[PDB]
Amino acid sequence: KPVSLSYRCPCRFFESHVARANVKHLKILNTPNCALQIVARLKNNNRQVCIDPKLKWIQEYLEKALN
Repeated sequence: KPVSLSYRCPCRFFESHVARANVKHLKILNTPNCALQIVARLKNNNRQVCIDPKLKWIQEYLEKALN
């Protein structure tokens, strides 16, 4: 419908600087054309952002959340 932005990955920019502290909630988007893009919602900013999978606090979360 558009051109190359819809079914593809929904995340574009990742806020690795984020930290579980200022993070309000966590969410994920199950896409086929892409992988599991973990989304989120920051507090200090009060907005939704894509968190990095290699984060220090998310590495523990993804560890228990995955397995």
